[PDB]
Amino acid sequence: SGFRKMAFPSGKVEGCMVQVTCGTTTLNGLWLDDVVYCPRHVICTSEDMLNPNYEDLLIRKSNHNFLVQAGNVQLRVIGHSMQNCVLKLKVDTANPKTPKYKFVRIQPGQTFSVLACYNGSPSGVYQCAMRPNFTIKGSFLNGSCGSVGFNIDYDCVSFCYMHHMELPTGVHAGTDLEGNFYGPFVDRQTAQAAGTDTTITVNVLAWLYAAVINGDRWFLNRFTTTLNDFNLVAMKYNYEPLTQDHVDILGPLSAQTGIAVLDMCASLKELLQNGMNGRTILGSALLEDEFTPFDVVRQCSGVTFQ
Amino acid sequence: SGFRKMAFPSGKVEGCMVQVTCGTTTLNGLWLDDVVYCPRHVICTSEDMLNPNYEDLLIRKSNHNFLVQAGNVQLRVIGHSMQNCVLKLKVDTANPKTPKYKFVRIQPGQTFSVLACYNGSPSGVYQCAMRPNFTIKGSFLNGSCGSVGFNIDYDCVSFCYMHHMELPTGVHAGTDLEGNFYGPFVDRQTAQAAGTDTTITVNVLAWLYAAVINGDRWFLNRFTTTLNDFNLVAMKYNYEPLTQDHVDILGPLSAQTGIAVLDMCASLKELLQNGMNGRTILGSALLEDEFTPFDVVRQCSGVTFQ
Ligand SMILES: *[C@H](O)[C@H](C[C@@H]1CCNC1=O)NC(=O)[C@H](CC(C)(C)C)NC(=O)[C@@H](NC(=O)OCc1ccccc1)[C@@H](C)OC(C)(C)C
Ligand SMILES: *[C@H](O)[C@H](C[C@@H]1CCNC1=O)NC(=O)[C@H](CC(C)(C)C)NC(=O)[C@@H](NC(=O)OCc1ccccc1)[C@@H](C)OC(C)(C)C
Repeated sequence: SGFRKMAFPSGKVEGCMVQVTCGTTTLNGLWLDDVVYCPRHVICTSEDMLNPNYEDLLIRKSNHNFLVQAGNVQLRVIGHSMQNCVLKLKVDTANPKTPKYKFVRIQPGQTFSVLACYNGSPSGVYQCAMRPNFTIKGSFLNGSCGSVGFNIDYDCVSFCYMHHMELPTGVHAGTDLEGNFYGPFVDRQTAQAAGTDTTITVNVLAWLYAAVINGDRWFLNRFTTTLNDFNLVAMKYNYEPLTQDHVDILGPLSAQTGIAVLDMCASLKELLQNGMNGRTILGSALLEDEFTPFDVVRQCSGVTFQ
Repeated sequence: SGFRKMAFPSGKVEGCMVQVTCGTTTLNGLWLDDVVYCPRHVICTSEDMLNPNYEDLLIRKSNHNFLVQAGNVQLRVIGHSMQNCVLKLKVDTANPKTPKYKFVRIQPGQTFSVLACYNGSPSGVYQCAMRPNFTIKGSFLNGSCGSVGFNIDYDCVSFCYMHHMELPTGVHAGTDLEGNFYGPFVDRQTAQAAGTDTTITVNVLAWLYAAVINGDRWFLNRFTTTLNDFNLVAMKYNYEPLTQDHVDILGPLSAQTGIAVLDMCASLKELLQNGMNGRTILGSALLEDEFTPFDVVRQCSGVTFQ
């Protein structure tokens, strides 16, 4: 038993992580087969970052402007081509460590793991989520750009994120691997604000089942509510409305525990209307929304990967 | 900026993780050079687990009783020898992926990362700490035994933990890599209880500096206390006494911020005597003790590894 914020093993992504240097700019890039994906503001300067027209800047460049480096060994670039906000550098060697992989575009609510890098050398791995406001509460310093988020389903790596920029409230933003930003942010230095966040309700309920599975049960009650009446108190507390499709995915968990989904909504209801009054759930003094219903199953029934 | 519970990249440990099967018992084992380290109750049965005399059980065994398996390929055992609570299986091949490594025995307070495995296939990676009561608040299911905790200092892996058993309050216990249990627990199924936990004070203060570095500052104050007078309120709240050696390691952080260590003790003091009254620090409604003063430096000044 026990329940920790857990991350996918990062071995397979470490094998693709390289250093990309251009001008006076060094960031990280992802090397799959014979292609190296990095963010395109690697071609910018400090003065460029104010309102670049990346199509112009890029057309001046030649191949030899791109110092790519895997470990110490220098990759030879032989092509480039900008797709949305990522650059695609065709080099002269395919990555021997290329794993099974795909590119995906996640929805808000879905979670993933992040391997933070600087100069191509991994530094850490955390697990976080795609906020309702298309931001992520991450941990990034200068040079952290080009690091990726990802899920692993047995042998296959689903890349879903690349890092580009920090917003002034300390939150972060970036794109899928096809270059398209999540949310309405642009890779340039002009003011822009995240937009009010909400609480991912379906993930809170998934987490509350994880609390039940692990012996925590003080928050339960006899009460039951109908979803119409839950969603009017959840709004008030600025939670995502709950769809019948949420209740569907929560069924399995509802039956490993014999607690009706509609009863667990009645407990959360009381938790919001009274708070938590000195106690913790799963060692957290807060309701926790960064665990998906399929996250809970993972950790509580022990799925592995290879 | 930003601040997440972060884990070392697990690539190098994944490369050593193998399956060890004996009798009707399957657990995970660690293969470095030509030696495979697993926990010894892999030789037990269900009835044995009540009061085994591992020296007897082991002397009946032959080499061919140990089904070792790295991926699908069957390692050939050619020797064994029990050192404290770990078995050491000499096989006929050295691990091509053996990294630079060492074995260490951590103190309470120090943290490490955990790569949870089942049947040899990694499942997740989390970061946690060696509680003051020689337990760890981990997340483990059946078959999780033989998984390790570890730190990485540039290129070198310091193994400090192997998994053996869960305690009935949901907490966990295990050994260093030389077989010796942390704390007073034994690998057998007879009753034993963790002992009251405390709060690792030096790590709370390290974390509070991380809060300062990242813009959170509502808990600060003009006040200052002398350490004699701090330690009498910290006791009350069942915190570790603070040594002058703590203040020493906290200096660097004290000066990236111009906050005297002795002033930060005066803020924590008020936080315990009043609680936190609706607000969060670093997105946690709690004071967080699983970040070391050298953890904070890592993440807030971006050290990498290879
Ligand atoms: C690339 O590795 C780098 C990583 C960031 C450094 C620290 N954390 C990071 O996420 N990204 C950038 O430096 C990026 C550069 C581009 C804008 C993508 C070209 N810049 C930022 O992240 C800035 N954010 C920003 O300027 O957004 C627009 C804006 C401007 C003014 C007011 C509000 C919003 C960061 C560095 O600026 C702060 C938001 C931290 C002030
Ligand atoms: C090996 O992989 C396995 C992993 C555990 C299964 C789930 N989580 C784990 O940590 N470890 C064991 O099964 C271990 C077997 C030995 C005792 C090491 C031989 N057993 C336990 O962890 C039990 N704990 C236990 O029996 O401790 C002594 C005890 C006995 C009675 C009352 C209190 C303490 C677990 C399985 O038993 C519970 C504590 C969960 C009831």
